[PDB]
Amino acid sequence: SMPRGADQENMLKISGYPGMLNTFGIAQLLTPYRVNGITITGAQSAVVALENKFQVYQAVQDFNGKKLDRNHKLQVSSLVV
Amino acid sequence: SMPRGADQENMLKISGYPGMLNTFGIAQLLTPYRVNGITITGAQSAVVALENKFQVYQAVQDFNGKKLDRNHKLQVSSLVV
Ligand SMILES: [Cl-]
Ligand SMILES: [Cl-]
Repeated sequence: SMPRGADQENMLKISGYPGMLNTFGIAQLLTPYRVNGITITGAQSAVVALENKFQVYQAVQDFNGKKLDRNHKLQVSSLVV
Repeated sequence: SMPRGADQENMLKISGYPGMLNTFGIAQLLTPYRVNGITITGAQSAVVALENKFQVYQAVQDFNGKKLDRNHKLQVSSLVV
């Protein structure tokens, strides 16, 4: 799942993807960002460890509000805020 | 990690990617195929569990020989011959 000794500044919160995705599929959703761990927190929500805070900020810009289909829209935010 | 009850007929062998990829990055290589598990077998090799034999066959067609950069090209095959 998640590396035990991670820093919260590298973490991304992501929700709204289709519940069918497993943890590998969540990493696939975020290609090409390096993903170091994923914790599933809900039916359609997870926390994802990226490389550093610059990756987190760019991932937020790239994916937040993105429409996946008619019934799914991504909510993406930095864990540390 | 790799589920214990997985069948080798649903599995592919993948090698030649940059050794700096982790298990999540190997799944990202294979987007959008559903990945159910991954076992690292070497510095630049792994075994990946897909959904069924059709996915294994199409993943081989799609990814075998793919050039990632000047020094890296993928070798992809069915685990069982
Ligand atoms: Cl996907
Ligand atoms: Cl949720």
